[PDB]
Amino acid sequence: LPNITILATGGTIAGGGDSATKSNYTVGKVGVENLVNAVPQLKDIANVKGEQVVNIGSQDMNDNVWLTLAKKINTDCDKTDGFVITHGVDTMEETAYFLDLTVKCDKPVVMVGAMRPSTSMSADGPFNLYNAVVTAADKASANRGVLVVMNDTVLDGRDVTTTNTTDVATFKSVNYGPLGYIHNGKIDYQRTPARKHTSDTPFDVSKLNELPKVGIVYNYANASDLPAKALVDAGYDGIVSAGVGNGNLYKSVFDTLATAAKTGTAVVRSSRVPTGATTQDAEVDDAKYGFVASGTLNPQKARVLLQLALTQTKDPQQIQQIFNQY
Amino acid sequence: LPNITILATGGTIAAVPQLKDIANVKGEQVVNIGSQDMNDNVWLTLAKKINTDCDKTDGFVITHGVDTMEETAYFLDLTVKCDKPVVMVGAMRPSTSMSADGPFNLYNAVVTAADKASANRGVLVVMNDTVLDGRDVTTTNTTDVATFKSVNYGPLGYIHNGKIDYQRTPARKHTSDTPFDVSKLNELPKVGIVYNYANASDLPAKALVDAGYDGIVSAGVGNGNLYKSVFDTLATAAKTGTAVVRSSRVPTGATTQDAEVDDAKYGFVASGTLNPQKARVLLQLALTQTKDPQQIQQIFNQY
Amino acid sequence: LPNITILATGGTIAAVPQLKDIANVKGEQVVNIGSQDMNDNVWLTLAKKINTDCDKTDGFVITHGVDTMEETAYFLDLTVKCDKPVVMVGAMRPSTSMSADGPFNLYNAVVTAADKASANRGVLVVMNDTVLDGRDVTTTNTTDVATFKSVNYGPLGYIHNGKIDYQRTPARKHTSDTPFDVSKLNELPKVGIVYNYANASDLPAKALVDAGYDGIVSAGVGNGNLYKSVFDTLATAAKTGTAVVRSSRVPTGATTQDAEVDDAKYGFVASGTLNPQKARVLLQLALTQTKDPQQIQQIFNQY
Amino acid sequence: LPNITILATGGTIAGGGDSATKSNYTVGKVGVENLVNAVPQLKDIANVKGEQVVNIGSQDMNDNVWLTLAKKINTDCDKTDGFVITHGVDTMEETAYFLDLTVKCDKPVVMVGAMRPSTSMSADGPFNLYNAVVTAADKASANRGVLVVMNDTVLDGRDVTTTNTTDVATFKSVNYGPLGYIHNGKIDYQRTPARKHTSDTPFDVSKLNELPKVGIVYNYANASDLPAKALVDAGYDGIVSAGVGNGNLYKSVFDTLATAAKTGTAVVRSSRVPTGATTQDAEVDDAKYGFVASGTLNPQKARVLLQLALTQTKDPQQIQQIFNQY
Repeated sequence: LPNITILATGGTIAGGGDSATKSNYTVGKVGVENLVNAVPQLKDIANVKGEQVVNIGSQDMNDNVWLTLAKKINTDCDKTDGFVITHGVDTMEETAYFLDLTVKCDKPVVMVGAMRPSTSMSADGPFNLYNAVVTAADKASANRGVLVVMNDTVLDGRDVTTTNTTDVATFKSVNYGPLGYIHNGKIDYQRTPARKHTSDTPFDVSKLNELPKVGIVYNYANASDLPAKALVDAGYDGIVSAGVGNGNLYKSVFDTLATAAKTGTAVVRSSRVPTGATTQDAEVDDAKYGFVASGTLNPQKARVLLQLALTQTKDPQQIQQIFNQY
Repeated sequence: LPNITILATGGTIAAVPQLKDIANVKGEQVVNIGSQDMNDNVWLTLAKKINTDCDKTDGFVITHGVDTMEETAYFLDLTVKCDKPVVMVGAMRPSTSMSADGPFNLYNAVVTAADKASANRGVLVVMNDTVLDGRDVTTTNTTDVATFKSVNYGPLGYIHNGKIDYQRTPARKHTSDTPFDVSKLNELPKVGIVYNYANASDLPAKALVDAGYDGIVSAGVGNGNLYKSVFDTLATAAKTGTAVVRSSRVPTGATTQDAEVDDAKYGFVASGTLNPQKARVLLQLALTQTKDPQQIQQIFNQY
Repeated sequence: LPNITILATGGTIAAVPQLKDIANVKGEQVVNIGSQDMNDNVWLTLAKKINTDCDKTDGFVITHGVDTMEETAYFLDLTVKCDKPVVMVGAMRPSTSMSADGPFNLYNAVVTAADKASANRGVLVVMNDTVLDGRDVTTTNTTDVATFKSVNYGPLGYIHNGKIDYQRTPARKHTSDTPFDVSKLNELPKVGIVYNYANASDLPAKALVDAGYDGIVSAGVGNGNLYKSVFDTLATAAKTGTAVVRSSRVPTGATTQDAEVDDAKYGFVASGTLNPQKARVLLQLALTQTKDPQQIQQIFNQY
Repeated sequence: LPNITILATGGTIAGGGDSATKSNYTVGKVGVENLVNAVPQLKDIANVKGEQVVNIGSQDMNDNVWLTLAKKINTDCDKTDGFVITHGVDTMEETAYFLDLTVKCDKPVVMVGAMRPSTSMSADGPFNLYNAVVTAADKASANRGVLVVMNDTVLDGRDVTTTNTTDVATFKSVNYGPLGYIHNGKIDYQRTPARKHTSDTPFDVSKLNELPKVGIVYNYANASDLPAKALVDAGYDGIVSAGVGNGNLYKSVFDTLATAAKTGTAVVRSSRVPTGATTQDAEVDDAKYGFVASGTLNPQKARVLLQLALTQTKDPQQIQQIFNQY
């Protein structure tokens, strides 16, 4: 049986409320030990080692937790046969992407969470964590880059997102689909992400103690420029626009982002729109303004790629080619 | 044959000879913007031009860019007092394109503006052979012609062969059943939207608090949750006399109460199924009436 | 606290102490089959046991296998004359499984059977935190817990924290608004379903015509279309005195009239949004009343 | 510019009604020439050659049309740089699969159709056919097996199905997702089907003038055994069950299929259910009855695989291993 290391970070899978019925819960109160002992059947498929790295809600996920996970997975690679990372639902898609571009362990790296707290009736966390371990233990999971395993389904870190606020089935690769389905502890793998991941990326976080500063700004009718401006006045290395439709920007937001791209801030056009690419060649001259199209990356994911891009180049056209390959 | 007025706003759709088959088709250009530049002033014009010109026509069609169609449909849904069909339409493909979608969309928007059954269902969006309510409807894909969907409660009816089988009607109060009277107003309260993600900056939310914004809507993570910095700045703003509504960047499901955020403790308002841009619509109009978190939340539970 | 009766039928769900929090929970085993063996007789029992025991309780919950839940919900939807909540529930995972779905499903089915707002919405299916109408609801995935969806018109409301925000109600006539009275009947007309695909055999459709089947439903291709052999055999059957309803194997959208099939020329009935198994439900009950293609089609347009 | 051969078979893209508005149309009336000249912009991306192979509605698709297409594509492979196949919507998913297992031309083979007739307002066929040609002309489309190109989206022949009866967006790979998206005549390919296709399959139709006889039977409440029986009395080589839920069968259907599997008929359990696998190890003992699980193949697609399986073996366990690899 293979050696599997769980790195716990908290989330709802390690979450707790005074009632199994009521929807009221808090997170950061429940240790990995508890999670493992709530899933006894684990000892049938793996030798499980729990380390707590942090205990937080993922709404509170941040750069320094990201650096710590990659360095740790990179460091501990050859002392285990795979990792599961227990994590909150809320920014799971952001952390899966970041580790997808930064881990050089091509052994299975599998994120799992849960939507209902550990205390609640028909809690999803147990079967979810079991299925994370199957996937982390399956030799076929290797070289697929970093994975999210939720609701019997193996999702790639790049395309996976949360679709619903409350649904146990919220996790979906809404653009290119899942990689495989888990039935009875086996997986029929039918897809692997083509975009470059893990040991095929030039991104090395082994020495960074910081990440470039990149903010997200939202677009809508009568959008204030004050958020765009506040980020510029702080001298931000990059900004991502959550554009409307095909990555389009309200007049006021557009002019402030035009200016900043010329004083050398990286500006990436993404979209608030849940599926589909922010394309080049539509209503925006990218090459004129020194803007980069996000493609299928939603704003929070374009942030991750851009922070990582900014550590190699501040050049608009090389940052475009990074958003075309990763 | 019905008298249907087309209000043009611009967008990806701006000649369909078969309209004469179904209606007397009179048409006025209100403005000609891309809908990414849609603003409160266009909104107040549309609200008034429809409230005034209601007795004059049997129904309305509003050609609109696709980008902010869901913000304008819901605004008109809460401000319009005409319970004759009001139908918004756009197109994903240009009029100069192979298989442009715009022609059939306009046709089916006029079928829908002319159907007596379409009355009293609130402001509607007709795209891709589908009648959608102005509240739940949003754009799900950056380029697909089938982008427009009621992703929480689903569509009101399908249009086939210029006929509608209507199996649903929105329960949330719309049009003449709302206290939002916009006929005297020449500006709406200033409402911002801020985005949550990992290591979220508090500078967007601070900038808005510094301008004396009436309202701020959080595009939270998951179930409306806030990064700590933003939670700190907004917790402060909710008693500065800035109204704070928690919504989600997640494109379906409700931002609920009774989760991880004690809303009464901060004077925060859960948006329900209102995504952020839609939440700003209701939050703006709520603030023409009250700044009471308790009473703002009562309006999020009724419209 | 409401008096809620649970009718057990078997399935993947057949001890939730928190039920006492919300209702007086009395429970009777009507039958214990897997729902793949669901039949007309179970259906007539359920219809009668609910029509009789209506005055006796404040609402109903029916534990059912997931496989044929959408056929039984729609049958009960057209036959039940109790306009008190009737709520069907099952589970995708066994009760002996990690994270079994069944416990919370039953809980939320009793929340829904006990909500006064749930009255007069027809027979409901409550799965995965969601209230779905018996007509539009179907299973979309062989193993996912989120399988049950109203794929054409969407759900009636979401259940959160034992509360329902109901934003929709089915317009198609249900329960006491239908002429289907099943209280005297001990069998339903024999209706078959045949499948269309490439090089489709006419032998299924022929076998059914040879038994003197009252009705045959085509799982057509695309918009209800038929392979030539099946079209020939069914064109014949529609004037043999076998009623023929065109539905689709395609899991969403309506089988429309005015497409490629002249329905009046053959005496065929377009199913609308009724998938084949649901179409058999309505076709069976239509034939307790008429064999008139014109009048059968009128019932497909109303229920 | 590359040499692209269109093989026309009819369908709605070659369909016609007396009114652009009304939904009334017939098919089999309009020639390939017409379709090409309605898309002038084609000459910008390819040298287009039209051959009419048949003019029928795809509701009328059959074995002999299937054999003719494969033999033809196989034969004419090295006399062109790619094929588009214009086809009806209704059984497009059945023909795409069949050619996916039978063409040994690893040059792009791309099926296209349309939902609105050629005569109708905002007809989809023109842009659809243009996008079929982009895809057929794109070197990256080679070795992806046979494709369906519909509504700006490149779908694999194995997983692609029609989801809606009337919607221009009906074509979807509802299980594993699309392969790529088409914007402005370019494709970002992010996936390739893992299941074995084209020149990796043992299936050779180069000499067959017939295909084994395989029927589909539907399951539902109070399901008649008479359709199952009629297929047996005709001595059918195989039967596919459109089961309920996880590929389950009503009592009466089950017993007749149990009998036939023992007199040597191949019986495959599929599902009427639109997405998800008919799994082994659920409520049915497959190995006991000599039944094969379909996996993700819907009934019409399991038919295609089974007809092709029956031409190599009548053995239940080898037919299972074929449904596990193809």
